[PDB]
Amino acid sequence: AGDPFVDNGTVSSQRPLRAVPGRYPPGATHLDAAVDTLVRCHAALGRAPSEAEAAVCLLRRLWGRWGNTPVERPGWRSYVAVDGSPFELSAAWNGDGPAEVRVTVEATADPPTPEGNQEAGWEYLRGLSRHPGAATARVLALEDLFRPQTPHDRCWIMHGMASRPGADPLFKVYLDPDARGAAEAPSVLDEAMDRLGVRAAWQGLRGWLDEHGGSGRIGSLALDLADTDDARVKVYVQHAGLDWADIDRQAAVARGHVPGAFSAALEEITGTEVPPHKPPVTCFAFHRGVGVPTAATLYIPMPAGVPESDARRRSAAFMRRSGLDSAAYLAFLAAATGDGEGVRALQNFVAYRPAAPGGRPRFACYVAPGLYRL
Ligand SMILES: CC(C)[C@H]1C(=O)N[C@H](CO)Cc2c[nH]c3cccc(c23)N1C
Ligand SMILES: CC(C)=CCSP(=O)(O)OP(=O)(O)O
Repeated sequence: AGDPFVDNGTVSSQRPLRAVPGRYPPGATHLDAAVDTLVRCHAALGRAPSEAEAAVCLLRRLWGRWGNTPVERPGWRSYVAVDGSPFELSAAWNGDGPAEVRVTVEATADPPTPEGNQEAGWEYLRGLSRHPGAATARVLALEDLFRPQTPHDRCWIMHGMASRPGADPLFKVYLDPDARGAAEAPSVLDEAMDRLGVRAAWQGLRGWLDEHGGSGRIGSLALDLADTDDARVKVYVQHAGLDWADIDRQAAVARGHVPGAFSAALEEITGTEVPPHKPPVTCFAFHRGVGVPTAATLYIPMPAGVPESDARRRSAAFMRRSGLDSAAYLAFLAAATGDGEGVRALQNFVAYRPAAPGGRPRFACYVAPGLYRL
């Protein structure tokens, strides 16, 4: 159970995790690092300082109980960031204008154990249920599926908080399809999609995938925790063993598909010379009452056999050619990592959704803070 391409779980001789020098002071907590990084990233994107301050207050309120753990000698290697930190920074560009800043976190127990962490992860949602801008009913209605009495050793649940320019924050949750083991994943997903009122579209997607190259591995079921028409159910499909043209064709089931956009993005960033260390992932979005996915967003891994500096160059160039603010992307990477030189592979994926008629191109980055050696 758990992601076969990256690692997470209890730290030990078999899963080592060592803090890098030159980042935060020796007694610093993950929350200290996250608050500072969040502020720096808002500045790098030219966002309002008052909005940064609000984002910090929100982070402390919702996650401070769990995130105030020492950076040095960690007991758990999280899934949320590629360096194993329990938080990850992200920026999202939806057409022109200031980017959204997002932080995604995991709540760990003291001391961190599968049972304790899973408890903390769902305790987080009880805290969130008290926040007026959050709608947690849809995820709490899934707790008996995703929170077994005995979690697996690599259990995870991730929580996102989005800081939006001139707007209220948005909250998101990412659930582990393997919560009850790999064998139970299909059943868990099926039941969850039933409960969320999107069976038709989900079963439709399942059928479609099986006739266009195979489903792959379901990486997460995620929910927008809002009671608006904009809220979606999201399923992440990890495309192990599929070529770029096939990933592109698989997206045709979703509204807004632009033939060739996904495969061009993959060629321009991941390349066609060496398989990437982990496969690309498509996020299919769903809405109750719609019989097909409403959108498909591609998560593009960095190229294998290519330096990180070149991976950043390719990503920035792709952004520009898409019309988006590549200067802001590079600045954000520097702020999030302290690695302006671009020598550390701290990106998770970059994400892309092409502009459909009447819409805007979208790009997003996801970057670990580089508190730990890779
Ligand atoms: C399950 C997806 C959301 C996920 C994924 O397939 N793999 C990541 C590790 O390679 C997990 C992950 C952690 N933080 C993320 C931020 C954006 C996308 C991610 C992730 N994946 C595409
Ligand atoms: C944080 C993880 C695990 C996947 C990220 S997808 P996302 O929530 O950034 O997607 P959107 O921001 O809704 O486009």
